Amino acid sequence: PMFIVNTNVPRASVPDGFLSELTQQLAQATGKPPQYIAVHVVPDQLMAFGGSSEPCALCSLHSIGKIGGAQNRSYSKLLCGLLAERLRISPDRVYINYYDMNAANVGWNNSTFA
Amino acid sequence: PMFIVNTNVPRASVPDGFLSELTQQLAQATGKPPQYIAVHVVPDQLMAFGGSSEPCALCSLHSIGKIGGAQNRSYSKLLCGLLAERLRISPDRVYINYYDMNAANVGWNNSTFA
Amino acid sequence: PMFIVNTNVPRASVPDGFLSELTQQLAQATGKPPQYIAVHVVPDQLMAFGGSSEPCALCSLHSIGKIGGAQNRSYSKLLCGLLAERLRISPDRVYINYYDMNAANVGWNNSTFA
Ligand SMILES: O=C(O)/C(O)=C\c1ccc(O)cc1
Ligand SMILES: O=C(O)C(=O)Cc1ccc(O)cc1
Ligand SMILES: O=C(O)C(=O)Cc1ccc(O)cc1
Repeated sequence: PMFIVNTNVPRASVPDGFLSELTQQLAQATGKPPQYIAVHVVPDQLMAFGGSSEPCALCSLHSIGKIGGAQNRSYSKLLCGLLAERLRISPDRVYINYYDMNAANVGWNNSTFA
Repeated sequence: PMFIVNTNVPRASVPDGFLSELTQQLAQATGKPPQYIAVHVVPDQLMAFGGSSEPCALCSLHSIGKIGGAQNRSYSKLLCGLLAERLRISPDRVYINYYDMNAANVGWNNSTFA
Repeated sequence: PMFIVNTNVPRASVPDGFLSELTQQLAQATGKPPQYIAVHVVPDQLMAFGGSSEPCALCSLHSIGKIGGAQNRSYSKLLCGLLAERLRISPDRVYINYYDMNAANVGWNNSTFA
């Protein structure tokens, strides 16, 4: 899976080890080995949420499987939780888009996962 | 809804008030309350369009509903017009990707919109 | 088509001419005239892949048509090869997400392609 966080929080406010923590927690939450987890954190962004430039985040989680109604509620609780604790972003200023990819539409290592 | 603009126009050429103007215009166009609209503008990017690095933009608009053939034409007229007037990007050097998201695939405030 | 490369390789490691080379190679690979191809390269990113911060890339290719099982395998070989040769990223540290877009969901020049 792939997890992307775009935020207007400054780079200095992102803890060291945040990328490793995300990797570990996503591995547990999705049941995927950590070897397959990619995480991308984009701070210092020009963003507004509801008209306001208070801290906010726009996120995406792409996976082959492990996406659905109930799992996505679980992931939202986990990820809003981590962003609130570590980046000090309110969970009502977070959107997370979930994408269930087909394996033929994910390239890796000169081929696809199909 | 969420609206993301990626452009090679420098940060200095992005006018004051632009993120608020986009929030207001998108609220008018989509009917959604401004409180739920998120905007993200990414200047200074390394981009080319048709082989040339003249000003250009790559955009996306995600919404739960209010996406479809006729609506998307209207959004394109609106957004290309704003980009041309405020950032001086020609409309024929803009692509906008539209995504109709299922409510169960959008996380917000520790849950999803399902 | 649109091709986006996010990577933790530094800006100075991106060779001169790379955006044009991507444009040319995607035109040949997809069969689309180069006037339609847009490319966006984002270096210097905070990223991890498999828990490691070694060079990696997260990419996406969006097209109207020309997306599918066998075509995506060919694209992956071409694009992993380019990233390996030009940015010295190992192909097993690259993910490429492929998106087949409907013409009604792509805006351009004040309308859509529908
Ligand atoms: O657009 C909406 O219905 C909404 O209120 C929020 C929203 C947020 C993110 C997204 O990708 C789609 C919709
Ligand atoms: O999670 C997996 O199974 C993967 O094969 C890895 C993967 C899934 C979805 C992506 O967009 C990127 C990588
Ligand atoms: O690929 C084509 O046919 C285009 O006309 C250009 C295009 C296709 C898909 C996109 O998401 C953006 C641009």
